[PDB]
Amino acid sequence: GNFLKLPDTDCRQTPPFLVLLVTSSHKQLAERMAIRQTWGKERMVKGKQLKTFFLLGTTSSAAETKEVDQESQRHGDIIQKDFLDVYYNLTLKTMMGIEWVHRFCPQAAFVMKTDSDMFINVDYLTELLLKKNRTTRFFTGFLKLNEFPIRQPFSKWFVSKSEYPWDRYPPFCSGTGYVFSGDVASQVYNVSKSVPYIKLEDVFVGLCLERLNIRLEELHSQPTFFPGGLRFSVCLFRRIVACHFIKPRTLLDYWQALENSRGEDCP
Ligand SMILES: CC(=O)N[C@@H]1[C@@H](O[C@@H]2O[C@H](CO)[C@@H](O)[C@H](O)[C@H]2NC(C)=O)[C@@H](O)[C@@H](CO)O[C@H]1O
Ligand SMILES: *[C@@H]1O[C@H](CO)[C@@H](O[C@@H]2O[C@H](CO)[C@@H](O)[C@H](O)[C@H]2NC(C)=O)[C@H](O)[C@H]1NC(C)=O
Ligand SMILES: O=c1ccn([C@@H]2O[C@H](COP(=O)(O)OP(=O)(O)O)[C@@H](O)[C@H]2O)c(=O)[nH]1
Ligand SMILES: *[C@@H]1O[C@H](CO[C@H]2O[C@@H](C)[C@@H](O)[C@@H](O)[C@@H]2O)[C@@H](O)[C@H](O)[C@H]1NC(C)=O
Ligand SMILES: [Mn+2]
Repeated sequence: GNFLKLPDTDCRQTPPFLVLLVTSSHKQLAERMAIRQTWGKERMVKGKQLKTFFLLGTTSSAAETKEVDQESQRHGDIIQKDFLDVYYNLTLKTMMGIEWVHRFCPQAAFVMKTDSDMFINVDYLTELLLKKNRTTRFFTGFLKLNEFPIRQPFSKWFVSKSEYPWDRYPPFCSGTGYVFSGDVASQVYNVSKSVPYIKLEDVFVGLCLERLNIRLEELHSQPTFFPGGLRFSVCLFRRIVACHFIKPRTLLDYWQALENSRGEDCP
């Protein structure tokens, strides 16, 4: 599969319950370290195995190349393929992660693709997953159902009519963080080359899911995914799965708050 870097794991021996695939550019070492020290820390969560890997492509920069080589050597948690790691190549990065699950970890019960500027509550996510009784053809997150392509030319998410010629996007979930049953990875990988490419990764996955007839589902009766970010509170963060707009310093502070208050009660 032309993988330059592969994590040392055997999902056949110990099938992980939840695999986290984290998107980050080469320069965001601070983000990756904050994640490795917080929600990315591997552990058993109610007796279920959590694994964490970082998706990276390549860069022309020789300095960044060497630092990332040393990072893979020291941590062994990087999935890499030879593609120019840039904002408009995020679809390739996501498809790399899905490919990895298909080729090396089809046994994962659940997989979460996430960004780096995020807070993830794996404890609460694990709890809501064990209650969903949804183990196949499952896909959830912040549902985006009647989205219109952004035609504002200088917008970060701008797509021309050539890049995406229709008025509305298919159903999809925010790329900030989304979760799917491990089987979905093999199906998406299979249909990927037959689906119209788009540079927005979360839309593309939505295209694949629609071609597969996989319907999006809300994970819980209450919102748990917050692409818009949130006012922080220990009690709120104990009852959510994901929150965006969180920088590394802020992530460490929030993790410390949750540890400092662990064993207090909440309304
Ligand atoms: C922060 C936010 O919610 N932004 C809204 C935006 O969401 C983006 O839509 C893109 C497709 O147009 C998608 O590829 C991005 O991943 C997604 N961003 C996030 C953070 O989820 C759209 O909903 C537009 C529609 O007007 O509104 C934005 O403000
Ligand atoms: C996404 O990554 C691919 C693969 O690295 C890029 O394609 C290469 O781009 C370089 C530009 O210097 C060319 O020399 C190669 O011939 C290209 N090869 C392939 C495999 O197509 C592509 O440009 C990247 N996309 C973006 C948006 O930059
Ligand atoms: O070359 C790049 C640029 C960005 N990202 C990651 O992709 C996600 C989207 O980037 P950003 O946070 O800027 O996007 P937005 O939230 O605006 O969609 C983040 O996790 C970035 O770390 C990446 O892996 N490679
Ligand atoms: C998830 O299942 C829980 C376990 O019990 C049920 O098992 C199913 C097979 C069901 O048909 C009954 O046999 C049992 O009640 C159940 O307690 C939860 O309510 C289920 N949750 C959801 C999301 O429906
Ligand atoms: Mn972000």
